[PDB]
Amino acid sequence: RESLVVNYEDLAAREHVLAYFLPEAPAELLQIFDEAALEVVLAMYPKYDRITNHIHVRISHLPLVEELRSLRQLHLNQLIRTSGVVTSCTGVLPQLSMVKYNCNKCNFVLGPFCQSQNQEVKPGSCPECQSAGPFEVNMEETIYQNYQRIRIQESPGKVAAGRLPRSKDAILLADLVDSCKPGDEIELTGIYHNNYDGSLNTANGFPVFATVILANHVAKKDN
DNA sequence: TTTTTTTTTTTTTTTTTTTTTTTTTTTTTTTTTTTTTTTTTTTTTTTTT
Ligand SMILES: [Zn+2]
Repeated sequence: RESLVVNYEDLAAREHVLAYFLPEAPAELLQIFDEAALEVVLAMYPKYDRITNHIHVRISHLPLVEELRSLRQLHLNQLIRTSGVVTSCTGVLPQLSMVKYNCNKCNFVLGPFCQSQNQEVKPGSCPECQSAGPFEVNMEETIYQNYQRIRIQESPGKVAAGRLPRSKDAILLADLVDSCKPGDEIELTGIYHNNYDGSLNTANGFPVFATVILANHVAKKDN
């Protein structure tokens, strides 16, 4: 299952310093948690390392829940809990995860590069023939991960008298995909994320930033 | 006219500079085209007393 759900209540109990740090810097703290859990699991099941070589630490019951309309730039790069209704949901897409390239000048397979969520990986030279020239994804030696983009609006009951429901895009990755269906009311925990390529720099108008939530944890509220 | 020292002076290169020649080289935007909606202007089947 490659997914380890850690409650926040008991993490704030046992180790409150981490629980203070985690909302402020969730990317790094979550990377640390993932690697620590991975090696704990390898200690417990040494054979298990052939399976997925990565443990996803999900975090539950994060105390303070901000609703979709109250999200601000104060919340940028922070772990938030919202709640809403899934309105749209792409199919599971295959996203480059550890991507190998072909130098199509000498056919050398450029070594595995980690694909981050906020920047297109582009190699420099190839290490053999030193061509800056064109590369192509080697799709046989690349590994991918499941990617899904959902849209979540505010619950219509939770919307005030004269006001429209606001919606956000969230990104489900690799173990979270297909956990939501349109019309589901979910509790979404994730990083309120700004900095990938969403900035209206293209003279279309104001220099505003589009925002997404890197989902960390999805709780479906139903039977 | 036999012996003998300066003299080049042609041949090896080497330096060595100055000049001309050689070698190298994808990415990123934009745009047309196609296929869609969508409000509006008709126009073609519906029925009555
Ligand atoms: Zn090459």
